[PDB]
Amino acid sequence: SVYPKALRDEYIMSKTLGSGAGEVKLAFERKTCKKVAIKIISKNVETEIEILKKLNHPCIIKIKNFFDAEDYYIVLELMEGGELFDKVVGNKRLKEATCKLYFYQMLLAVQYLHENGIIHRDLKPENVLLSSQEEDCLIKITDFGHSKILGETSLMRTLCGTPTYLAPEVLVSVGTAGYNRAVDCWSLGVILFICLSGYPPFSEHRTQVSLKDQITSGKYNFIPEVWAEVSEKALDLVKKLLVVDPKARFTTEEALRHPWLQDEDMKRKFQDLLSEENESTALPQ
Amino acid sequence: SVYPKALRDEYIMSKTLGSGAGEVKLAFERKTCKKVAIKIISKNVETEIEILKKLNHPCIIKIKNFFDAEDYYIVLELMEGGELFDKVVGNKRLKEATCKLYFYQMLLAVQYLHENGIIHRDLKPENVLLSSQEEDCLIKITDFGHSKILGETSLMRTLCGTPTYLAPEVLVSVGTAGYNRAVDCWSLGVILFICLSGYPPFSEHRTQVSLKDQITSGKYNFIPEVWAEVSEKALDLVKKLLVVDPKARFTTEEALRHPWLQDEDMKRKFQDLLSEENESTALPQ
Ligand SMILES: C/C(=N\NC(=N)N)c1ccc(NC(=O)c2cc3cccc([N+](=O)[O-])c3[nH]2)cc1
Ligand SMILES: C/C(=N\NC(=N)N)c1ccc(NC(=O)c2cc3cccc([N+](=O)[O-])c3[nH]2)cc1
Ligand SMILES: [Mg+2]
Ligand SMILES: [Mg+2]
Repeated sequence: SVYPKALRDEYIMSKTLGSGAGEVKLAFERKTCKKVAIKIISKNVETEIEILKKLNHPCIIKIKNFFDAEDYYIVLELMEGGELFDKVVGNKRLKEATCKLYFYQMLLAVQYLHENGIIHRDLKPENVLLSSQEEDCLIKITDFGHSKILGETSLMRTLCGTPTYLAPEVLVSVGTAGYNRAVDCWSLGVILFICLSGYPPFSEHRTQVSLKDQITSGKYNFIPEVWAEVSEKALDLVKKLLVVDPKARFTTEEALRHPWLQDEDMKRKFQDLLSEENESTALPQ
Repeated sequence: SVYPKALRDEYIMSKTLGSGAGEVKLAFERKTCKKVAIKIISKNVETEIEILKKLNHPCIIKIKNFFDAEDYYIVLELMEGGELFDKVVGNKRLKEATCKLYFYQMLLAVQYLHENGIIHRDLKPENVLLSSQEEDCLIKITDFGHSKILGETSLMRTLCGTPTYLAPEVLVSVGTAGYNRAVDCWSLGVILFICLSGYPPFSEHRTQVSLKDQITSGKYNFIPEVWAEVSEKALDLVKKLLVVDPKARFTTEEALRHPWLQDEDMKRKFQDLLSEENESTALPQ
């Protein structure tokens, strides 16, 4: 095949940066001669695009352009650090400090999603991009292919009338409705676990308990020797996110107020990284 | 206000037949001089229309025309018998035979919906229309405003991968997923109860138990004197439909195989009514 003409008109395509199940290419925008990343999706991408066009957060990827052709082409800012996945694969592990910097940003991103009525639903190291190859860098969450937009539910509409003809299971669902965002907090819990320890909390490696039973019981694989070097505060947060009951699970707000994230140096590094990214116009006064 | 010009072009509007929360008018189609009903909905109606345009069953209302103007206008076949509601209101009750004829048709309709991946979600006497003012008549289910189209779920897509990062509540939901159609079977249960007895199974009339607790416990209001005259087979079916566990609840197939509906005279009256409705072209042989 060839790249679509409208893409070629605006961009020169270059080397592969990565591969999804999917592919990411380096490209140069002709107008500016600056590097961009182009995600190719083989044929609800257009509504993922609409979601991402309306979100404005430094820790969420921004769409620069979009082409709907033989395949989809999504142009975004280059994230030269690549995926978080590559930093944690093969039992590699990040310093606890670097974990905290990254995780803080993930929480800010996800908090902003949930405030804006969006649930991501596929948070994982593959979908966290690093702005640079330096350890202290900005991260951005990507891939909104599984995301969902919260709004008025069928349930809410049902509850407006009298339940003369309404099934008991609908009434029972009221106790737990409206906590779908908590699935993101679980995933974040799993991400943090992996970042701090270099291994997954739930996996079929050297165990006879099924992955499903591990997850539904909440019984993560704790190896103390790996964790000895990790703070108690870090592990405490992990434990409040990997809570099986979604109504009891920490929200992003609760996580951000956790002792582990009350870290003024970390928050300085983040603010410094932000201003560094920014290329501001002159301002009055 | 005035009726839209495109409606006026094709139809002469006449008297009110009824009122929703909503209104139904008598109209005459100019081309044929024949009577039609026009439902007015003050401003997902257009997709309700698309659902009803693709369904083809004698016990489901057919759309003849549609106008999307200041309000929505939906043209359909006249159902001169009106709503089932009016036959059961004020503790009026139908002969058990008439209940069976009507209910059989409701089951056929709902069975056809569920076969076609549609759940109605608002089955009630108000949404059952009678073709004539005779007791032995055809019925049609109407009002697909709350309906939902079944198809590949997010759940199914989630289960295709590995649940490394997946929340326990999603895995727990697998046990009960795919039974949303059972809400229609519950409602049918409530409709049948009302038809046979002339009173609602669950209501706040002369009780201290909340409507919600009545429904979730499945503890319907049984008044034996009202029921003495009703068969045991009729009440048995009622009980298999008003089953609180949606996985145990009778499906439309199970209901149709129930002893109460193994009634050859009833099924003859229905077939006779069908052929009577029909105005067939000549056929080879
Ligand atoms: C929106 C989206 N996917 N949406 C979807 N699959 N439905 C999406 C998914 C992944 C990305 N990934 C990248 O931009 C991305 C991956 C990568 C790896 C090494 C190096 C770079 N880089 O930019 O230098 C990379 N960028 C970008 C967008
Ligand atoms: C599709 C629909 N509603 N959809 C919605 N509200 N979202 C809908 C709702 C109700 C009806 N009702 C009738 O056609 C209808 C009600 C009625 C009462 C006395 C007499 C007649 N009649 O036709 O002689 C009646 N027809 C027809 C359509
Ligand atoms: Mg994905
Ligand atoms: Mg309705």
